[PDB]
Amino acid sequence: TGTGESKCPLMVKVLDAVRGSPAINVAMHVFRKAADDTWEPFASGKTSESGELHGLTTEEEFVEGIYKVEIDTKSYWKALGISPFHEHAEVVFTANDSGPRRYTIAALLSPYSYSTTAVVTNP
Amino acid sequence: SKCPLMVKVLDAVRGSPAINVAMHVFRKAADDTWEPFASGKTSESGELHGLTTEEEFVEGIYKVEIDTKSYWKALGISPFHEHAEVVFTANDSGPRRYTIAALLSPYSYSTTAVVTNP
Amino acid sequence: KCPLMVKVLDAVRGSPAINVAMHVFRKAADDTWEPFASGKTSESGELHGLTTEEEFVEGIYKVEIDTKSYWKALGISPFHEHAEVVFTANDSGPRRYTIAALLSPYSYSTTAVVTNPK
Amino acid sequence: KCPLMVKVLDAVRGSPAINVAMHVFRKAADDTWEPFASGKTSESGELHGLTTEEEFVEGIYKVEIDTKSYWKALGISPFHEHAEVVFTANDSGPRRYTIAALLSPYSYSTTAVVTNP
Amino acid sequence: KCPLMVKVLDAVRGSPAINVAMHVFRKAADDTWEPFASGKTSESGELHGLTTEEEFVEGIYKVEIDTKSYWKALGISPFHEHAEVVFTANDSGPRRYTIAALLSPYSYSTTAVVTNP
Amino acid sequence: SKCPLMVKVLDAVRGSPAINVAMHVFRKAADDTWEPFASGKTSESGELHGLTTEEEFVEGIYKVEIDTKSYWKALGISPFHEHAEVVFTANDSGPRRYTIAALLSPYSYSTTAVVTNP
Amino acid sequence: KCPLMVKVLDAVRGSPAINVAMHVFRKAADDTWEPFASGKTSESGELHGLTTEEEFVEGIYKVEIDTKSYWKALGISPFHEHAEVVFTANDSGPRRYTIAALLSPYSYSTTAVVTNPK
Amino acid sequence: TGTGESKCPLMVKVLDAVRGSPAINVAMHVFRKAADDTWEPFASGKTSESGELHGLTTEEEFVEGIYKVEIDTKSYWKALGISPFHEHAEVVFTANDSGPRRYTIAALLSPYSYSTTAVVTNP
Repeated sequence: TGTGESKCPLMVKVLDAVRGSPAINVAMHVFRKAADDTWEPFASGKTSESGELHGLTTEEEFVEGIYKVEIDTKSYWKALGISPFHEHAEVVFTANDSGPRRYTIAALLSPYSYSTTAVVTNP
Repeated sequence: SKCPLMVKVLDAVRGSPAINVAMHVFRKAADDTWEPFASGKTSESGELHGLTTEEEFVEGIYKVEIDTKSYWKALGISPFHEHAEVVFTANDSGPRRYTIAALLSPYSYSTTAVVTNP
Repeated sequence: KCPLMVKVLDAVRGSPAINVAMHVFRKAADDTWEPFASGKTSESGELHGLTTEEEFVEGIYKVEIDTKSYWKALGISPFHEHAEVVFTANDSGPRRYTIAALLSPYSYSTTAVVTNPK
Repeated sequence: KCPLMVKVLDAVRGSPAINVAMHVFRKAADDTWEPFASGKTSESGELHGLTTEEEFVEGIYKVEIDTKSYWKALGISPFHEHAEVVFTANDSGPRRYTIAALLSPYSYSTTAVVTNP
Repeated sequence: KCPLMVKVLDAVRGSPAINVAMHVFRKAADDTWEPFASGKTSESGELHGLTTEEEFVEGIYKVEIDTKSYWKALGISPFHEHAEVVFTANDSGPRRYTIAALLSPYSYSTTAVVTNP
Repeated sequence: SKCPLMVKVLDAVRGSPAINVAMHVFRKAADDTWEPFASGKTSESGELHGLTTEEEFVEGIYKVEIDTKSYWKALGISPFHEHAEVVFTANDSGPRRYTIAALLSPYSYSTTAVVTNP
Repeated sequence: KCPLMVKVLDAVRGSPAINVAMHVFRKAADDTWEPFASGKTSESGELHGLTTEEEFVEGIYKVEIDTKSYWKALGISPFHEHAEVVFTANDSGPRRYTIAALLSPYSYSTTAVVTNPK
Repeated sequence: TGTGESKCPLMVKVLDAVRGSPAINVAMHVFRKAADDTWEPFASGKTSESGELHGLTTEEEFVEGIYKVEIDTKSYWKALGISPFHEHAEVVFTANDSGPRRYTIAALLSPYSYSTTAVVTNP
């Protein structure tokens, strides 16, 4: 724990609906809406063997703000030889607000359909 | 026909309707068993129109079974689910129009409903 | 013919998401998002023909659905700021795209049906 | 090793669905549904320790999720009577199954994640 | 000074009842309900500035609260069609009336606080 | 009698059932007019049994007008409300048992409904 | 004769509050609370005969309803930890005590129905 | 602003259902649950001319804990010359948790009945 590494107050889990297994090595970039309305690169990384992303931020760097989770669905499908639909699966939301909170972004991937859900815990 | 019940099956892999999918509609009897109500395959549109009439679709518990296994297996894909089952109490508060959407992938399905008040 | 059709549905009430705002944008040469078309969803959650077969050209399109405002108007504070659908249209030639959106306060699903015209 | 796991989520609330009744059924030789297990989802909407690798055998399994009891307690009249997951388990060696169910009053989605131990 | 004030609360969520339509009427000599005020509650679930001590005259008033739409918009099926508050106002001189409402899908409570200016 | 519509009236000031309260039950007509349905006065238990029968109490929008003004003035008290109104849609999804409770105070009142599935 | 009845209701479902635990106590001379009754509500949501006219003596009584576990077991995060009704019973001759509680996650209402015995 | 005095993150509004006016100068005592499950005195203030309570705590002292709000309904009705049912009306809850929040406690009094409500804000 320091300045945005290892704590787990935000986890992204990506699944493959076609294969019925976790979506591994999916590129994704977490952004943060700056006062000048533009997106500041917050976190960068790929999904593990479990199809998850751990310790993206600390309970100190993950402050109140608008976040963009850009999941690279296209490169996942194109690597499997599939011509999909979306350029990327995007998730835009306001974080913590009431107080420090835990977030899980689940994304169910099909080439021509994506399903995104948020699950909130009470820390 | 009056289309008071509509079933639309879609393929989430192809990004097009799921064609020639076997689906059987049933109705729960007094002895808690399933009585054969309807039978039909999905058209070019991936829809099933003319399932039942306005008066034949009486109040009861309906079972819409979509044979997903046969659909995926006839493409060379061994799927997870044997089928997809939609069980719901119909009309209940008088006659209503039902729209059932099914979005399939080998290891996942999603069923939705839209109830119209005529 | 309607080359782009957008349907929005409410998973909570089981009905079309009426009067939802969708702002369509096309990726310009300088990689900026240029306003293409804006509109509200009908009583059927259908955004009937936003564009012509000629206006809707080859390019990366962004369909931004304001779900936050749909939910907030209904007394619900949703998770998402909006729903995004970013795709590449008319790459291989003219095509008929049908975007289906399914909304719940903390979950959304966007599915597509692409077809060869006529 | 936990061969069967069931997760239930609330798409409206954005939280696990708690105390939802799930009843597992194995298919018999005479095409009838024999019971297997019963359970209300944990605070995590999870249902761990349902079966054992020895108890989990070659057959067609049914998973009944009482979505109706869930929505009705919340003051909501849902569309579905329940949600049904019907699948053949361990037809080609023992495997680890995770059944995920995403619920909304008038819509539900079910996905399966299979991994070899 | 604000003569007529309406407050509406959500007993289920524990927060003000926002975007709740209310229409106020006044009984006419011909026993017909004449329009008086019409406004959808704000973030605070409160409704002020509906009248002036001058416009708010003698007669029987009706405060029709559209609780049904409020609950239906949440996907909740309520019991009541609405909530009526029928009362005689300013009979013995002008009075300051606060009309509070507490809503639950199958229950509503309405209380009144009268102040002498 | 069958008791598909019950009305219990309680005194929050006295902690006793509201005895001799006048109540008039109405039913909405096709012309949006309130047609008289039943008219009784609360018992020693503050209740009203024998208002209607399961078959007579058909689907529709019902109005239960509770004469609180008569009740509080008979005690010397100056009440706020002219009455306590209860407007609801009865049956719809088959015959249902209804129990309308009313807690009375000079300047407050609360209605609660207990719907049972027979 | 039933000298103590506890009726618990659900203002969200409009049904009796099923399987609510309530513990009754009687304040001792040292102001400590002695156990009197404990039982979870039935399908009726009512809790009759928690005592006899003999056991139920003069004193300050505490009816504690576990509203938190009721709501959390339904999947709702409520406001209050519990709901406590405290009162002096049979102080001026034995009476018939009826404690009613109406439950909403962030609100509760309690009433008293004191009747002369037999 | 100090150690639980002037900020406004907790109010107690008490109404009279008999008179139809705010229940004026009613006794009410706020407590906080200690580690040994004992009730420690926190605030003792009577309802104003508006039947409200202000000057109870700061955002500083009002910390994650269980709070007991005891309304003396018995003394209010007896002062009026009525023999009420309830010994008191008690509100027991957990405050802040996620983040520091504003809590309004509404109370409606009748000699043999009481209705209590909670209104929680965004901070």
